[PDB]
Amino acid sequence: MTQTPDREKALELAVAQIEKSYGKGSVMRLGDEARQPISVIPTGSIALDVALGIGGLPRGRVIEIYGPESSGKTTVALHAVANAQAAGGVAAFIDAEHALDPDYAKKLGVDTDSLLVSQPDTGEQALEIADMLIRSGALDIVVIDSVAALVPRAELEGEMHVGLQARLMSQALRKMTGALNNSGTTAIFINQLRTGGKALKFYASVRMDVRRVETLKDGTNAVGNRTRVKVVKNKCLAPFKQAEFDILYGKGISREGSLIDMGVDQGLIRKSGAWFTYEGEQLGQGKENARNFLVENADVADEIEKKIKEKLG
Ligand SMILES: Nc1ncnc2c1ncn2[C@@H]1O[C@H](COP(=O)(O)OP(=O)(O)O)[C@@H](O)[C@H]1O
Repeated sequence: MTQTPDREKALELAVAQIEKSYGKGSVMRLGDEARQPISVIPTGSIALDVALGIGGLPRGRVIEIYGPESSGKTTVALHAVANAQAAGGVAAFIDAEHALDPDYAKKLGVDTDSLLVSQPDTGEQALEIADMLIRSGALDIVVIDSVAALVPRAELEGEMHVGLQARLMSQALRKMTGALNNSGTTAIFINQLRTGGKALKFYASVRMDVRRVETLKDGTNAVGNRTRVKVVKNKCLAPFKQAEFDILYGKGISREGSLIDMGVDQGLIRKSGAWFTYEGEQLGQGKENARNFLVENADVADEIEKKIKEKLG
């Protein structure tokens, strides 16, 4: 039947009720841009920050970073940690893999000395400790390394059953979800591929798919490798956005390198072939020089960063 005006009316009302009883973010249009809160934890790559839509990681909720080994999950999470602290925030790290390397964490900008770390005996304990730290309203971010490592007690006592982690995670997340929103702490769950992921998948508000694309070099061996993140689930902004960035060996995420890609992909930075220029002056010849350039001249590096945030949000 013929209709159009009164139609978009009924739809506008529909969406309203939806969000009125299931939360603002229940339904969305990939095209929308709406929402932009006060607090956000920058990830260390503006490319990933815009892919998130709100300029960083959500607050007061659960986030899931999954992907194979050596993809970039830990790096990305450690940067989120460094930032949280730099804004006068306190971070906790529930380790069940015993793989954390403080030196690297330091080169990323993590205040290790202040870093609350814990290594529980069982899965319950981990989550139980995590919940407790959260309810203190003192934690800003708490990152749990490996969902696949949180083995339940029973299995660890030889008194082994079916899907104990599943039941384990589910009960946990039920309680942790609320306690997080009431506090404002964002919890990061690292998930190594190849678990009790079933629940995490639904409880999570943001889900990032992290994979390594190609191990970049510079005519030399290899200063790192290019990483791609896909936000497969984002209850705070239109989903299915992706982002790529370089992670240098022993260095972490290259902010500058990201400022240059977003730099061209937005007009602010020009490329007269091999040559990267900005507002009349030349940054360098070849991305690596431009990178080395921006890392030296902090001043200009921040000028370019601002112009993108104002250009988008
Ligand atoms: N101690 C370290 N020294 C140097 N590079 C590291 C170190 N830890 C991590 N990395 C870098 O991070 C990449 C991915 O590993 P990591 O950050 O631990 O994430 P994940 O293993 O969860 O994908 C590595 O290939 C490497 O480039």
